[PDB]
Formats: sequence, C-alpha cells, structure tokens
Amino acid sequence: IVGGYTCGANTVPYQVSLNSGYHFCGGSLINSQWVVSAAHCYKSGIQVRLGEDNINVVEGNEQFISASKSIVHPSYNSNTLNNDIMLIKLKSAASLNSRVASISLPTSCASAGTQCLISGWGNTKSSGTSYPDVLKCLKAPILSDSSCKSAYPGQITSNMFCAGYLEGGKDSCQGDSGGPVVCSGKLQGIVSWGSGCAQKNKPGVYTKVCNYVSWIKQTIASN
Ligand SMILES: NC(=[NH2+])c1ccc2[nH]c(-c3ncccc3[O-])nc2c1
Ligand SMILES: [Ca+2]
Repeated sequence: IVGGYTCGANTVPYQVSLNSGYHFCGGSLINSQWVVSAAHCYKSGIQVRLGEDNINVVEGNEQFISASKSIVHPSYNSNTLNNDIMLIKLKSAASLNSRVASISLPTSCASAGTQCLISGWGNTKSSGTSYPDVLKCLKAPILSDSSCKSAYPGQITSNMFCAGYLEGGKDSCQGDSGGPVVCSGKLQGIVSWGSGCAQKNKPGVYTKVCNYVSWIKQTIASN
C-alpha cells in the first residue's frame, strides 16, 4: 500500500495473508471455510494465515490453516486479467471471533465516489521495494467509468473498476493482490492490477465482485 497508514492490529478481521514460505498475496475471509482472492495469486502449497498483523512475528490471534482446494474462475484470462477471482476452501473451518471475522458479499454494485478501505502487506514505495511487517490501510474512492477507461483505454472490461487517486501518491501495489476493497461493510473489489504503483493518472484496477456473487454462492454450495 503506498501512501496508506498502519491499520492497527486486528482492525481488519477479514484480511488474510496467503503464504507459501513467505507472504505472496492477500485475500478476504467470507465464511469460516472460504476465502476469496485473485486468480493470478493461484499456486499450490498455500497456507492461509488469519488474525495477522505483523507477518514475521507470532503475537497471538493467528490461525494458520492449509487450503484444501483453490477454484480459479473458469473464464479467467491471464493476459487481460478479466475474471481475476479465485475461491480457496480451507482444510478446517476458522474459529471466528472479533479478530477473525468474515465480510459480507454485496447485494448491489457500488457507485463512483463511494469511499472504500483497501488493506495489505504489499510494497509501500512506488519506486523500489519496501514491504512492511504490519498491515497497512488506504481509504480510496471508486472512480467513474470514463476516468477508468480514459486511463487504461481498451483494457477495462465490465468486470473491473478503478479506485484511487489520479494525482498519484496513494494506491495498492505488489503484495496487495488478492486483497479486499470494502465499501460500506461489503466486499466490492479484489486488488488485481495497475501500471506501476501510485503513478499519476494510473489508478488501481480491481475485480468487480458484485458481478460474481451468484457464481461464488453456486460454487461454494456445490463444493
Ligand atoms: N497499481 C496497483 N494498484 C497495483 C496492484 C497490484 C499489483 N500487482 C503488481 C504486480 N504484481 C506482480 C508482479 C509485478 C507487479 O508490478 N503491480 C500491481 C499494481
Ligand atoms: Ca504475526
């Protein structure tokens, strides 16, 4: 997260860290056994880490659970990143409490101007790598579709939305992928891509979760 602030331990209880011997992507807990992240974060050997704040120290509240299966959207295209969503089923359910909690899926899409909270342990520099030990937060608005398409002409599909600041300085970055964009208490976006980090006129692009709620429900129901 570039231009963000320290969230505070366990203030974002649905945030998860996907670990394969090191933190590689973020994710969101939507029920005690399922997590939603990005299809480009897929790999085998994933351990889901819940209740985390400092990813390099065990401080208490952490629950490490292995993934039983990862379901990448069948129409995910790795070249355009269209349908960049993946569901991970956990080997055992998580114990939910005030530090580990699920986030609700939306009933409607959000409109431009809506302010959202993006969080993650991704890079905090737009030029160079500085990865933090604790969770960072950033409040960003969803942008209008014209500003998004004017920023990435021909690269935005209807399953993507831009959120961020065109003046630059604040944005999500590498390491944040798969993580949550929460607006009014609902999961509305998944950190997907962007051109560099916090660059002027290059806002972050996110998976538009409201278009996948029926798919998420049907898939969890049959797995
Ligand atoms: N500007 C953004 N909102 C953004 C978000 C996620 C990213 N992930 C990456 C990224 N991921 C994997 C390898 C290289 C990258 O620059 N860049 C990213 C940029
Ligand atoms: Ca820790």
